[PDB]
Amino acid sequence: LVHVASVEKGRSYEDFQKVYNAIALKLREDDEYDNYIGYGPVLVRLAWHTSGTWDKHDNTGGSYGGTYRFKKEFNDPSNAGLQNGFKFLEPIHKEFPWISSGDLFSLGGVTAVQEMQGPKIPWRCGRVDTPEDTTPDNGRLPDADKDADYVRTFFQRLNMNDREVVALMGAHALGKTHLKRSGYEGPWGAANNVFTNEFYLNLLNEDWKLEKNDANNEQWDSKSGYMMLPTDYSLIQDPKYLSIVKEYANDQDKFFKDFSKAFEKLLENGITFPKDAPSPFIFKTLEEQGL
Ligand code: HEM
Repeated sequence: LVHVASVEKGRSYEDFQKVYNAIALKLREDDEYDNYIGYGPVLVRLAWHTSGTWDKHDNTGGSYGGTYRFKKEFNDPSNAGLQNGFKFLEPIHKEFPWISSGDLFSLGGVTAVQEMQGPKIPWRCGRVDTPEDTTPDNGRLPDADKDADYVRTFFQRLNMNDREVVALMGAHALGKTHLKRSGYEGPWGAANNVFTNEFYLNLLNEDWKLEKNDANNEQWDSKSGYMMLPTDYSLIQDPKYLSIVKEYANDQDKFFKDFSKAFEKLLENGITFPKDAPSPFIFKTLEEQGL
């Protein structure tokens, strides 16, 4: 199936900047969530999980149809906790009922990254809601207890190469693992609602110990109180991933640029943009607008 981007009728960059801004203002306001981490990280994860169901082989799943709104997908065990991001976005969608669900979930992620001081992420509109029976089955999102070979093979289905995978994984600077959610517990670093390359620095520089958490799963823990999942740690066990980790640990701008590309790509897999579609939008942050 071909999913052609269809611009919400009559809308242009200013309409979407207003949605951006409403997301960004609520991110600022609703600051208590998750022990004052705020909603930035879970909105980034929502954007990723709503996009990451894509299968390049048959164009099932992906961000286009906004299918997270249907119970099979919102109740995917892999999506445990993302209901908080959805509930955050609900008043946004009520204010701007014209935006499609896929456009709102993906824009939430863009807005979160940028408001967290991350790179600009160009963003295109035009996702169109598709019906309940187009919701992908559970099981397309990745397991965390696996090795580098798993990670590499997993991400081939999303058409991501080694650099794209290592760049995307840098989003694990953000937020934390929650035991009751994923069976893993702890943050990956200190700056977990500011977008930086800390994930790579911590991978290389902390003294990691392989421990079992209280759900009886193994994770890597440091004396600083940080953790890494087995799939995170695989990025320094595999020598190809390791080289790239070192690159991003040593060049924040390169990480920003490569993350931006990979994240836009993730959010756009599966979508065909007509030749005469609008160019991608680059939204101004609240700070840049003086708001
Ligand atoms: C091999 C791939 C990946 C695996 C196995 C994985 C696994 C996990 C797990 C287990 C959690 C913790 C969930 C919880 O307990 O709340 C998590 C959190 C998170 N992941 Fe991933 N992840 C992967 C890739 C990504 C990518 C590609 C992104 C986005 C670019 C991403 C963004 C996030 C964010 C932002 C959080 C924190 C959520 C929060 O604080 O609520 N992850 N991930």
